Amino acid sequence: QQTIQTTLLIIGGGPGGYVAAIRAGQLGIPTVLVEGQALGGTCLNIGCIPSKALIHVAEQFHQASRFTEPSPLGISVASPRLDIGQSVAWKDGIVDRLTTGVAALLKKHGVKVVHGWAKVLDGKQVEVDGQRIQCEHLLLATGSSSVELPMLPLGGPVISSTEALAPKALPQHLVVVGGGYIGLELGIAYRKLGAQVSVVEARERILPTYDSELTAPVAESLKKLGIALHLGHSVEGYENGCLLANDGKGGQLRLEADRVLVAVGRRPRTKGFNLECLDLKMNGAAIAIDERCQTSMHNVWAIGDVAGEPMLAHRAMAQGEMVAEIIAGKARRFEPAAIAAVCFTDPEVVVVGKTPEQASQQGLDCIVAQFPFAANGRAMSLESKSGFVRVVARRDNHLILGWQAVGVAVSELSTAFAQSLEMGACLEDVAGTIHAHPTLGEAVQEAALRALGHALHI
Amino acid sequence: QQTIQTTLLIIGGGPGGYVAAIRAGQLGIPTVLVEGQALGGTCLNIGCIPSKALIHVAEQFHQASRFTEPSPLGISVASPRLDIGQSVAWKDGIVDRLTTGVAALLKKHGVKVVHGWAKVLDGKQVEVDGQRIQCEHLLLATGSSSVELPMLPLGGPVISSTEALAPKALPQHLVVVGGGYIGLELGIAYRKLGAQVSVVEARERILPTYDSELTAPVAESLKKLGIALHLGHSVEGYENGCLLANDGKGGQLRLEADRVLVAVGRRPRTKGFNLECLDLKMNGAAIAIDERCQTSMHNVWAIGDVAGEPMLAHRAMAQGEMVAEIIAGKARRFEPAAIAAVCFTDPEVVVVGKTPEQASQQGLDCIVAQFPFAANGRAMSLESKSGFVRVVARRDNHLILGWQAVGVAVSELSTAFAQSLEMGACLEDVAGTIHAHPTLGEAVQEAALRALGHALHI
Ligand SMILES: Cc1cc2nc3c(=O)[nH]c(=O)nc-3n(C[C@@H](O)[C@H](O)[C@H](O)COP(=O)(O)OP(=O)(O)OC[C@H]3O[C@@H](n4cnc5c(N)ncnc54)[C@H](O)[C@@H]3O)c2cc1C
Ligand SMILES: Cc1cc2nc3c(=O)[nH]c(=O)nc-3n(C[C@@H](O)[C@H](O)[C@H](O)COP(=O)(O)OP(=O)(O)OC[C@H]3O[C@@H](n4cnc5c(N)ncnc54)[C@H](O)[C@@H]3O)c2cc1C
Ligand SMILES: NC(=O)c1ccc[n+]([C@@H]2O[C@H](COP(=O)([O-])OP(=O)(O)OC[C@H]3O[C@@H](n4cnc5c(N)ncnc54)[C@H](O)[C@@H]3O)[C@@H](O)[C@H]2O)c1
Ligand SMILES: NC(=O)c1ccc[n+]([C@@H]2O[C@H](COP(=O)([O-])OP(=O)(O)OC[C@H]3O[C@@H](n4cnc5c(N)ncnc54)[C@H](O)[C@@H]3O)[C@@H](O)[C@H]2O)c1
Repeated sequence: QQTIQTTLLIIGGGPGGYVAAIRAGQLGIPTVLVEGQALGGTCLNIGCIPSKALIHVAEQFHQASRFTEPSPLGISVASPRLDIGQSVAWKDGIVDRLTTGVAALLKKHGVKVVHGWAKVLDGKQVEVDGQRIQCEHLLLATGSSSVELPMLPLGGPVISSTEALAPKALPQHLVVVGGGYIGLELGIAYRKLGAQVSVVEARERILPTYDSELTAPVAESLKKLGIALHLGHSVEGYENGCLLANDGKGGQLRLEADRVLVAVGRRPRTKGFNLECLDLKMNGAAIAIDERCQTSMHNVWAIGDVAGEPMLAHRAMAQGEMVAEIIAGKARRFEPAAIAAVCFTDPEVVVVGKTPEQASQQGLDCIVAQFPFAANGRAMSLESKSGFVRVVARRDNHLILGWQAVGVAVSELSTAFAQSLEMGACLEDVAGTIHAHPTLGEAVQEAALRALGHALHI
Repeated sequence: QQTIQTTLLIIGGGPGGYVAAIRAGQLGIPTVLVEGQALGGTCLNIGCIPSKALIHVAEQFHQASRFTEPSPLGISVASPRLDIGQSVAWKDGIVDRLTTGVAALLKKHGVKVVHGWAKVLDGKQVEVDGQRIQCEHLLLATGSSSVELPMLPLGGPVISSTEALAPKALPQHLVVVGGGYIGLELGIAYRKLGAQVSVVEARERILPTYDSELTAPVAESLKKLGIALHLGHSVEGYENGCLLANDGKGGQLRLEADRVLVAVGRRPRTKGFNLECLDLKMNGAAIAIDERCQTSMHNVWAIGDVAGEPMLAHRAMAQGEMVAEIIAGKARRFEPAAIAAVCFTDPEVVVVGKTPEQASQQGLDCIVAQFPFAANGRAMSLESKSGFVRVVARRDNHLILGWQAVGVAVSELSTAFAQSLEMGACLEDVAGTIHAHPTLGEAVQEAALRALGHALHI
């Protein structure tokens, strides 16, 4: 079998990879992508789309479940049933349509996609199931993997995200080790589907990265939903039919769980393929990269999760397309104004830009203003799930530094938050924009009116 | 009873009125508001909040109704029941909380609110149930009323928006004369609640203000939903238990309906109170106003629906606050970049800024690009209801002139569309902003990438 020889070789075919490919095919750089498993990556096959699609079928099961009890809406139904086989078959069709479509556009722009795992040989060649492949620029987009707990190997009963996104039956009591977006999005969805759920988390609170003002609405819904919340506890074992966790000094807890879901973090995928043969500078578990996504070895490039830093899909998609353009001549440098973060928890949290905390750390004097959804008509049409919108701005020129929001159907305000920040808006431009009634985004205009000293509905 | 004497007198206590009040109380102008009926106006009591809240309970009844038939989601329920008394009681609580809150803020900023109808005496005094009231600036915010059909007086069986927002029972077959947002939002909601529905409309198509590219998704859902659509027909009568409509030359149609809902338009409220005693220039059925919302009689001001022009709440709210600031000294002029329009139809249409049509009329050369939701992951998690996002930009400097979108849960993209337009964004700034995955607003970044020549998922 003979040498394939290209200009751009990309290791990995998830978000970062297939968009570095598609734009390099588009820009006309000879490109080849290696992909061990299936295209789209973690996002399309066992992340992004299958989680948000399970969350949706969990929401529709929950909403027809509440109508067995009296509601102020006057709707009543008997016998809500969920046999998750079909929920999963549904989920799988969607993943299918989307991987298919990524092949189509990779064919369309003509990049050669070779399957099998790639063992690196040097910063120029690679061996994929026998055939060597050489290139001028190597782009690594190997991704990330889930951290395993030493006394709690995955296997059967201990599943990770990947298997939680794939039941053939649902648990009687599921325990969730880790109270970050993966644990919470999955825990809430397991509870609405009908399983009992407890979240065990080793810090003060759920979503410990985020302040308590913001995170507090989510906590209250888990507590409303019947999801126990053993904070301050760390997990030490699972004595066959029972889980044991301890709180630091001396606390107990024997939770009889028959499914545990470790969702304790994500590590850069740097091992198992010969990355170690190369002189690459590191940043903990991840490859160090400069603002041009290049490693310490010249024509080697890293993007997405392997570069650690914020581990999200749109970050990878946006580093891929930028690398592609730099190799093709265009002068670029990844300095976004912010990378929007969204958690599809009930309620949803959205953080885009600086939090108050962060603004203080960097030594800024801030106007921080908030407008709640209980004073919002749209929110009330929607049975609310109260939270608020918060704005953070420079007290001297009102240049907005960040945006955070908590509430029902808030995820789509992120588009607005990100673009206002990409443009360099001040509170004034946001406040002085007519926002349409009745929408949840009226709260964004009012949270900016309040910072300025003149809100109308609070 | 004695002369109340103020600086600013406001006739009408709906959106335009109570925000002209609240900001004039805030700015400290002696202010009094007259209000015949109840605060908040048409929006809060018989428009905005009660329609969107009935649409929501119709959505929850429909979604638990579909689960009697097989779904790919695997959820099943028996016996969906809706006795609308409770849906309406629910609706009424929300309207209640919101009117209450408007009183609170009007008390808080100390404006005197006097009830009863006001008969104008001159452009300075008014008589409200006996007591005269004088002032320096008169602001009229009398609103709008629904056009009645001459051979079809309202009464019983012929209801208008106001009574459709208030059943004690639902119709067996409801016919809807008018296929604009009121008729369609209400028709779809009557159908999901379980009533049979036909829309009769005198033009080529549903939402005749809007182009067929955009409006076509809605049409297809009405047709999917079982809502008959007699376009080209005009209504001539209702022979007690049957409706008759004709199509222009000679066509028939005898629809046996036992409820008809005329939703044939909205007229400025200029009559019934002595507005006619004043020298005001007109613009058809509405008061003519300049960019400072002032009438042809100096310290007389008009806002909202009485000024006709686009008949929407956020327009009124934003004219109110601007008048208040002009009277208090600040130099202003209402020239928004656009007034966002939203229809809570299934699917939702959102138009913000220039349509292609409009851009051609004004003689502009345009890039018009579109990105659909079938190529969008978020849309698929959501069972889609496919439509697209469209962008319109100047072919010479890519300055964005407008934004339109059709689809499920699209209403919240309006915040983004409006602010990007208020800032003067070009396609580039939108496209070069990291949008979060998986959201419906990824379609907004891609529709801008496509206009530029380089989209990634289409
Ligand atoms: C449950 C879950 C939910 C998530 N939800 C969200 C979300 O909603 N939004 C968000 O932004 N982020 C979310 N993420 C983020 C996460 O999906 C990443 O952001 C995204 O997958 C990163 O893409 P990447 O470029 O690093 O590659 P990955 O998708 O990790 O894929 C890299 C690919 O490289 C392949 N590979 C690696 N080495 C080789 C080799 N040497 N040879 C051949 N093939 C190889 C792998 O098989 C893999 O498919 C989620 C993650 C999880 C697990
Ligand atoms: C069913 C329906 C749905 C709607 N939905 C939307 C929507 O979702 N979004 C949107 O933007 N628009 C919507 N509208 C728009 C519409 O509500 C107007 O935009 C809004 O109500 C306009 O406010 P306004 O200032 O003109 O006053 P109005 O709300 O019309 O109220 C004016 C007030 O003046 C009072 N009044 C008049 N004359 C006197 C007098 N001489 N003395 C004392 N009192 C008097 C009246 O009693 C009235 O309450 C909807 C309308 C309807 C009917
Ligand atoms: N790991 C990284 O370097 C990194 C970087 C950026 C973003 N992230 C995000 O993290 C995701 C993977 O995990 P996550 O969503 O849970 O986030 P995470 O890594 O922030 O959270 C893991 C949670 O588990 C908790 N925990 C640890 N050990 C525990 C134990 N033994 N018992 C109980 N609780 C324990 C931790 O305090 C933490 O709250 C990735 O998809 C990515 O989006 C990770
Ligand atoms: N009337 C105005 O000057 C004006 C201005 C701006 C916006 N609007 C909006 O219109 C709303 C009120 O009505 P709408 O939503 O139906 O909008 P609309 O006034 O645009 O639509 C009324 C519809 O009924 C149709 N029609 C007229 N007579 C008919 C008949 N006899 N038989 C069958 N069809 C007939 C018309 O073609 C039209 O499509 C207001 O709340 C406002 O938001 C009105």
